[PDB]
Amino acid sequence: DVNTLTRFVMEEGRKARGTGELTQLLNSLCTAVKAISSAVRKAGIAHLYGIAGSTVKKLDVLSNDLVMNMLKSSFATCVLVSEEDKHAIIVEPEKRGKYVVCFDPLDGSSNIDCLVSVGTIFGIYRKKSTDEPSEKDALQPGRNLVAAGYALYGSATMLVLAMDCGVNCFMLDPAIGEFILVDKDVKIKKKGKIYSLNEGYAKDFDPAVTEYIQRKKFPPDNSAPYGARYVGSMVADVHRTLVYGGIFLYPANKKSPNGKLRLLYECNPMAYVMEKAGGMATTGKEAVLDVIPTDIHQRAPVILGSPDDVLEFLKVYEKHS
Amino acid sequence: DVNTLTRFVMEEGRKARGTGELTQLLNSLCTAVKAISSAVRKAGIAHLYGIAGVKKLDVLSNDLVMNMLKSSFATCVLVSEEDKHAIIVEPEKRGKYVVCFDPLDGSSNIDCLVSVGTIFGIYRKKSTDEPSEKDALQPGRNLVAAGYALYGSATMLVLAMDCGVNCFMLDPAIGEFILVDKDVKIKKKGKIYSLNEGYAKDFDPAVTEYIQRKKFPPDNSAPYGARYVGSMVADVHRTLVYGGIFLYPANKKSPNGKLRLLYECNPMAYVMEKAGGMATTGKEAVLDVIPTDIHQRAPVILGSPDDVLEFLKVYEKHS
Amino acid sequence: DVNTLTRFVMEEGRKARGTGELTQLLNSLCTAVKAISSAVRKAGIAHLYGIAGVKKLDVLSNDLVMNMLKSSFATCVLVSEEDKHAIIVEPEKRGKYVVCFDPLDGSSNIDCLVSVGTIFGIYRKKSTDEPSEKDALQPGRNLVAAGYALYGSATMLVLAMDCGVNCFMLDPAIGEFILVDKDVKIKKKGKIYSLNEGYAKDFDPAVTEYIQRKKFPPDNSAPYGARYVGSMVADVHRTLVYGGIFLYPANKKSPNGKLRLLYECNPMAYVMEKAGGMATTGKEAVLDVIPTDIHQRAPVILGSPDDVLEFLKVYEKHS
Amino acid sequence: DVNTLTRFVMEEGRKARGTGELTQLLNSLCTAVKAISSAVRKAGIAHLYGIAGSTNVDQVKKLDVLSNDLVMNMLKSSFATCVLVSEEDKHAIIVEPEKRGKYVVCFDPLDGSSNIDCLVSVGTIFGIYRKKSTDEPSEKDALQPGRNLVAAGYALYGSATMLVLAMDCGVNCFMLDPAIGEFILVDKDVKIKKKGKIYSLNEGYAKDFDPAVTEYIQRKKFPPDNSAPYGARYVGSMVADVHRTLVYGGIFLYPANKKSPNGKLRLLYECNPMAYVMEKAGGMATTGKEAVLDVIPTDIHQRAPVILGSPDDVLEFLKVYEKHS
Ligand SMILES: *CC(=O)NCCc1ccc(S(=O)(=O)NC(=O)Nc2cccc(-c3ccccc3)c2)cc1
Ligand SMILES: *CC(=O)NCCc1ccc(S(=O)(=O)NC(=O)Nc2cccc(-c3ccccc3)c2)cc1
Ligand SMILES: *CC(=O)NCCc1ccc(S(=O)(=O)NC(=O)Nc2cccc(-c3ccccc3)c2)cc1
Repeated sequence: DVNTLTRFVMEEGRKARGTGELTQLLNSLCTAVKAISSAVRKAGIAHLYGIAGSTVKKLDVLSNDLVMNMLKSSFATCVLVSEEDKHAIIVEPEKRGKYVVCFDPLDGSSNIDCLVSVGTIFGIYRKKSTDEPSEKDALQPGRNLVAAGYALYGSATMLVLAMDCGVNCFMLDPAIGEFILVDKDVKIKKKGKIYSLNEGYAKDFDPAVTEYIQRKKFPPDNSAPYGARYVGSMVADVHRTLVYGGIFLYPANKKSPNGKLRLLYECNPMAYVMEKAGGMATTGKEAVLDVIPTDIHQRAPVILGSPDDVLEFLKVYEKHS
Repeated sequence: DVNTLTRFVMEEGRKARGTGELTQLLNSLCTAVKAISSAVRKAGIAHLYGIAGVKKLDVLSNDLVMNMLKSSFATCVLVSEEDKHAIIVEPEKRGKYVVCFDPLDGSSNIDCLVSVGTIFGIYRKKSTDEPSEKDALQPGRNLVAAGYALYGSATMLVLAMDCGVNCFMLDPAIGEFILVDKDVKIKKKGKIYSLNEGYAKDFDPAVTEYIQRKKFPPDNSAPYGARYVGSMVADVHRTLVYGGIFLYPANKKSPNGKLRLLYECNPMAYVMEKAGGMATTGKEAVLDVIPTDIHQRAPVILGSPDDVLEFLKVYEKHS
Repeated sequence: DVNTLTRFVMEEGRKARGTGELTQLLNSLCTAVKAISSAVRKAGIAHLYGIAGVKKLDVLSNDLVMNMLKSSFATCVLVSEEDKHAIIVEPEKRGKYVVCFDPLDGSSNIDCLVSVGTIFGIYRKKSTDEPSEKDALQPGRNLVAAGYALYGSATMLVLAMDCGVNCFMLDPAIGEFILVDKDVKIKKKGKIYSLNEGYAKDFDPAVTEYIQRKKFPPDNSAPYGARYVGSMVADVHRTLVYGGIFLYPANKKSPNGKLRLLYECNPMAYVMEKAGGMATTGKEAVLDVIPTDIHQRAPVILGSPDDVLEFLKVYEKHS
Repeated sequence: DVNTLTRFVMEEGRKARGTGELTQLLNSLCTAVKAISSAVRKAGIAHLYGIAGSTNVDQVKKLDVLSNDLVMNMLKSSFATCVLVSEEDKHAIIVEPEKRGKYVVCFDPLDGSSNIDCLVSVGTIFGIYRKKSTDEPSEKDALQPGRNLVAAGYALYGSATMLVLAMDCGVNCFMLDPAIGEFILVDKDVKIKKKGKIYSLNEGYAKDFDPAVTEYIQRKKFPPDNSAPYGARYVGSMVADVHRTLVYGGIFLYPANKKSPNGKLRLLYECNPMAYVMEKAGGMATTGKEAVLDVIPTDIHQRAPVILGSPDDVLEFLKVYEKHS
C-alpha cells in the first residue's frame, strides 16, 4: 500500500519502542522542508514584485529560520548547529529534548541565481554528555549518527532519510503536501560509470586524485571512459551518485588544505547515507564517519559513492603515500 | 510596476503593430509550460502510488506543447525532438508560424531530479507552399523568437526576441510568469567552463588545449571553475547568468557534434546572441547553418564573447 | 478543443477589432482573481502563525484588483465597495473603461468559511473630458462586460459580454482558467427560491405573497426548495446553474434594498440577462436604473424568467 | 509557538499515554482530507478538458466516489481500524485481518451531493469509536450510541479548508495551508455562543412542518417579546450550516416531517459526529425527544431528526416541542 513519510516514521517509531522524540523531530523537520520547498519554488514571488501595489527575506535566512523554529518547537532537540550560524544554538530549557541536530538549511545557495538544485542536509545525534548543553554536544563522530539525510529541491522535491534500518526516499506531492514513499531500502550500485568533481582545481590536486581521474578518462584496461557530471551543489551531485552509482570527490587542494566541504553538516550526513546504502565515504586517510571533530564548522575532504569506485581510488591513494 | 508575461508581450506587440498571432502563440506555449512544470514537480504522484487504492513525462510534455500550439491557431508546422517527422497542423487550425522544440530537455535523467527544461524556436513560415518539413529548414538567423523554460529550483521562462532577452519567473501560487530580469546581457568574459570531460580521450586537439588553458592558465591567472549538469537548459542558463563558456564540440564519433541544430543549438545560439554572447560550431556561427534534415546535429560552443573568441583562437591554431 | 480564459478573450478580441483595452483589462482582472483565490484558500497561513518564528483579506483583495486594473492601462475610474470616493486613474495609466467592483463579497462570512467572491462591471467612458466620479454614474445598460469569481468548493470565473455568458474553472495545479461551460443559458423556470426570510416581519405584501406561492403552490405542484447562503455570489451562481429565483427586496426598514446597484446588482443583472434570465427591482429592470450615487442601493429580484415574471405578476397585484 | 495537527495530536496523546493508534488513524485521515480538498478545488481539471489532447483520462471518477476511495484506503492502510461504515456502501466494511486495528470509523466522505456543480461548500464528516465486542469484528460494532465516541469532526471545503476535531477534552480547529499541506491550529478549545441570532432550515418544506417547528420558526421571525427577529441562513450542505452554527451561534434544524418521519440525515455519520462536536463545544443536539448521542441504533444507515446549536436556542425549541406533545 501507499505510504507517507509521517506514517512510515510513526509506524517504525511505534515498533522499536523508543521515546517518540525522534518521530516528533522528523515530523517537524518534514514540515520545515515542505515550507522551504514552497519558498524555493517562488510561490508568492508576485507579491514581492508589486502585484498588490508599491512594495522580504533571503531564502538562506528564511530556510534557516524555518528549520530552527520547527526543531526548537519539536521539544526533541537541545543543541542545533547550522551552516548559517557562527555558534551553536542552545535550545531554551523548557523546549529541550534528547537530540542534537547539525544542518545546512539551503545547500547550494551560491547557485540559486542560476536556479540549479538547492537542498537541505541534516544529521541527528543523541546528546551523549550529561553536561549542560553546549557546542561540544555536536562534536561527535559521524559514526554516532542516529539519522541523516537531505531534501533536494530539484525538478521535484525529494527527501532521502537514512536510519540504521537503511535508506528510504520520499517524493513530495505538492498537490497534497505529503511525502510519498517511492524507493524503499535503497542500495547504491556496486560500481558506477560517472565521476563527479570540480576539475577547475586540477592545478592544485594531489597526485592521487590526478592519477585516479586520469584512470577514469583513459582506462588502462581500455574499457569505456566514465562520464563526467558536476552540478556544484552537493545534494544534487550526491543524490545522482546514490541513484546511478559512481563517485563524488571534493578533495583538499593546495588552497583548501583541510578540504572545502564542512564535516558536521555536509560530509557526515552524506557519508552516513552512503554507508547505510552500501556505499563508502573516505577522507583518503580514514572513514569520514570516524573523524572526531574539534570545531563545529571544520572542513573535511570527501570521496564517496559506489564501493568499487571508492576502493579503486583508495588503491591509488595508498600507492602515493 | 508589476509585469506578467501576458501583459508584457501584448504591450510589446502593440508597439510593434503586429497582428497578435505571435502573442497568441506565446500565451499557448506558456500554458503548456505551466502544465509541464506541474507534472515535473510530481503533482498527483500520490495517486500513482495508490492513495485512492504511466505515460512517460516527456511524452506528456510533448502532448502538452503539441496540443497547446495546434489549438493556438498560430502554427502550421511543428518539429519536436520527440517525433520522427514534422507534424503538419490540420488546415482549419493553421497559422503563420513554425515551431521547433524539445519538450523536456535533459529528461533521460529525471531519475536523479536533475533540472529539466523545454527549448523552443519560432520561425515565420517563409513560402506559400503547402506546409511541410521544409518550412522548418530555416537558418537560426531567421528566428522570430526563441528561448527555454528551466524547471530547476524554481521554474523560469527565458524569452529572446529581436528586442533582447527577458526572464520571467513562474509564481506557482497564481500561475503567472512574472518579469524579474529585463534586457539581460551576458558578461564579456566569464570564469566557468562547461563540457563533459569524460569524452576527453576523443577530444579534438583544440578542445584539449583550450580546456588545458582554463585549468592551467599560461598567464598564471586564476583557473576557471568547472560545472556540467548534463542538461542543456541548466548549463546554458548558468552560462547566461554567470558568464563563461559551454561546449558540445565536434570530434571522432561526431564530426557534426551531438546536440541537434533545430531545437537545441539554434534556440540557445539565438538567446546567446540577443544577450550579447556568441555561439559557434567552430567553423561558422550556429545561426548561419542552413539545415537539410530536421534532426540534424550541430557542434556548439557558446557563452561570453571573450571566451568564445578565445576558443576560436585555439581552434584556428589547430586548423 | 481545450480553451483558456486568456486565449478565449484574446481570440475574441482580435476578431472584434476593438482597441485591445478590454482584453488587457480582463487579463489584469484574471491575474488579480487568481491572487485573491490563493489568499482566500489560505496559502501561506502557516507563516502568519509563526512557522518561521498583515492585511485582512478584504483589504488585500481591494489592493490586488485596484493595482492590477490601474496597471492594465485600460481604466480611468474605479469604484470599489471598499472606498468612499471613486479612484481616478493617474494620467499616464489611463484607458477608456470604468470598473465598479466588490473585491471580496461576503464579510460576516470569511470567519465561517462559506463562499466569497469578486464582482465586477465594466462600463465604457462616453465623455471626452477629464475622468471623474460622475463618469461611473451610468445605467447597467452601458455595461460592456460583467461577471464574478466565486471562491467556493472550487474557484470559477463567470464572464458575461454581448456574445453571452461563459464559465471558466480555475485549475490550481497550473494556475489557469479553463473554459468549462460555453454560452450558458439559465433554465426557463427553476425550483429553488433564495432570500433571507428573517426579514418576514418587514416584507412588503407582494414579497410575502410570492413566498407563500412557493411554499403552497396554487396549481398543486411541489413546493420550491429554499437555499440562502448569505453571500450574493454564491446564491446567484447557484441560481444561474440550477435555475430559480434570488431576492434581496426592499423591506420597509430600507426601501431601496441592501445590495449596491453599481457593483452588486448591475453585474449580476447583466450576467442574468445575457444568460436569458431577468433582473428587476420590482418597478423596472435593474439595468435601466440611472444612479445618482456610486454607493446607492437597489432592490433586486433575479433569475429564471418564468420565476421573475411570476414575482412581477404578484408585484403588479399590489398596486 | 506554531502547531500543526500532527504535532498537536502527537503530544496530547503522549500526555494521555495512549498506544498511538488513534494518532495514526487521525494522521491517515488528514492525508485523505488533503487529497479530497485538492480534487474538490479541481486540481488537474485542465487534463479532463483536453489540455494534453485527451490521451490522459481516478481522475475520471466522480468526486463522491473518489472521496470514499481515499478515506477507505487511507483508514484501511492505517492499521488502526477494524470496521468502516460509509454512506456509499450498504454493509459495513470489515478490514482484512492483517490490517486490523482497534477503532471503528463511520464517515460521510463528501457531504453535499446536489451541490458540487454549483460550487457550494462540501465536506467530510467522521466519527470514531473503539471496538468493544470480543467477537470477530462485524457490522454490530458500529451500532454504538454517539455517547461512546472517542473522537469526531469534519473537514469543510469552503472558501478555505478547515478540519474541526472534537475529542473528550474539547474542540480544536485547524486551517489547511495548501502551500505546505499542513493543518495549522488556529482556534483552540472552541465553545459555541450561549444564544445565537441565526436559524437554519429548509423553509420550502413548510407545508410539511411539524406544528412545533412551525411555531418555533414563527417565534424567530416574529418574536413575542418584541426582540429583533433572527437572521436566516441555509446553505443546504450540513457541514457548512453546522460550521456556521458553531462559529456564529444559533440553531440548525433537520426535524421529522412527511418525506421523512424519522428525519432525513443519517444517524451514524451525519447526526452523531455533529452532535458530538456541538456537545464538546458547550452546545446541544436533540432529536426532539432525546439527545442524538443517546439514540441506540439498530441499522447503520438509519435516519434521525436533529436540532442542534446554541444551548439557549435548542432549549427554547424543546419548550415549544414539549408544549405540542
Ligand atoms: C522587444 C520586442 O521584440 N517586442 C516585440 C515582441 C512582439 C510580440 C508580439 C507581436 S504580434 O505579432 O503578436 N502583435 C501583437 O501582439 N499586436 C497587438 C498587441 C496588443 C494590442 C494590439 C492592438 C493594436 C491596435 C489596435 C488594437 C489592438 C496589437 C509582435 C512583436
Ligand atoms: C463574445 C464577446 O462578447 N466577444 C467580444 C469580446 C471582446 C474582447 C475584447 C475586445 S477589445 O476591445 O479589447 N479589442 C481587441 O482586443 N482588439 C485586438 C486587435 C488586434 C490584436 C489584439 C490582440 C489581443 C491580444 C493579444 C495580442 C493582440 C486585440 C472586444 C471584444
Ligand atoms: C484533548 C484530548 O483529549 N487530547 C487527547 C488526544 C489523544 C490523541 C491520541 C491518543 S492515542 O491513543 O493515539 N495515544 C498516543 O498518541 N500516545 C503517544 C503519543 C506520543 C508519544 C507517546 C510515547 C509515550 C511514552 C513513550 C514513548 C512514546 C505516546 C490519545 C489521546
